Amino acid sequence: GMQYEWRKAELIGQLLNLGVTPGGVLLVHSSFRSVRPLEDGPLGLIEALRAALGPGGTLVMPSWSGLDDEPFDPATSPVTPDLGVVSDTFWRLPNVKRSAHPFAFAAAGPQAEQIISDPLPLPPHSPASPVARVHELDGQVLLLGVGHDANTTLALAELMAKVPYGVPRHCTILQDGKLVRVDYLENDHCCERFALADRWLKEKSLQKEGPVGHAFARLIRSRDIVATALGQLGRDPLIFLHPPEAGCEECDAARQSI
Ligand SMILES: CN[C@@H]1[C@@H](O[C@H]2O[C@H](CO)[C@@H](N)[C@H](O)[C@H]2O)O[C@H]2C[C@@H](N)[C@@H](O[C@H]3[C@H](O)[C@@H](O)[C@H](N)C[C@@H]3N)O[C@@H]2[C@@H]1O
Ligand SMILES: [Zn+2]
Repeated sequence: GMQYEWRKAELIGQLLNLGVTPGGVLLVHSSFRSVRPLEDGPLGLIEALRAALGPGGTLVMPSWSGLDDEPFDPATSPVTPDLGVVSDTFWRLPNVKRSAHPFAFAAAGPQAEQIISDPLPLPPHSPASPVARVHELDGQVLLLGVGHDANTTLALAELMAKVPYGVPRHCTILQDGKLVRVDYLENDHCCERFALADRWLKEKSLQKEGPVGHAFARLIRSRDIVATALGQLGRDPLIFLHPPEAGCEECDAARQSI
């Protein structure tokens, strides 16, 4: 309609009033469809995110390609479309370091290469993943117009709880001039039941909520996400799986994989 185009200074306040603190590590997942309109477009969001964190802060965003038969290059490989414009734009700006593997992240800040310097992580969200370095650095996770279905650290908690299901997934890189398929076993599914973490985090007062632009925003500490999901996965490791009653083809495949 005739909606308010948020300026940079107000976005900073919105970020500060949400819990974003300067000097920290902030991993954000965004759906710009819910943020818009902004006065400066998707760049205006990125500019505010780094303006609130300050120079001593480090902004981290997903930056993987999502393609399994195409090799990855941090200089050209576009972000998968499901990650949004903000993700696809952030890694192209000056001084934004990027991982050199298909499941790459993008980071900018004094701790950037502390986060993205690992080689190909198998599984994609293992320890020694960018998402695990955010955990190790006590970073924050900012859900930006997206639910916990996009919360990547939730998958890190799965492997940290030694979850039984492992489904065969693959990617490809360039080894000495030629392709090669790299087969691994990932712990993915529909990820719909990741929304269960909303009640888990909220009941423990671990999740900050509020507006960032027009989007609904969820801010949770990375270590608080892992810890919360650990205790819940320690109660039932299959709690993120759809029951066979629901007839979810994705989860039923993970279930059959012990
Ligand atoms: C094509 N690569 C992948 C595909 O694997 C494929 O495997 C077979 C061959 O390889 C194909 N025949 C089959 O069509 C397809 O299933 O499975 C899906 C599973 C879905 N949860 C999501 O994963 C998530 C990732 O697992 C997660 O690491 C990341 N955060 C983002 C994605 N949402 O996107 C991937 C991606 O689309
Ligand atoms: Zn499912």
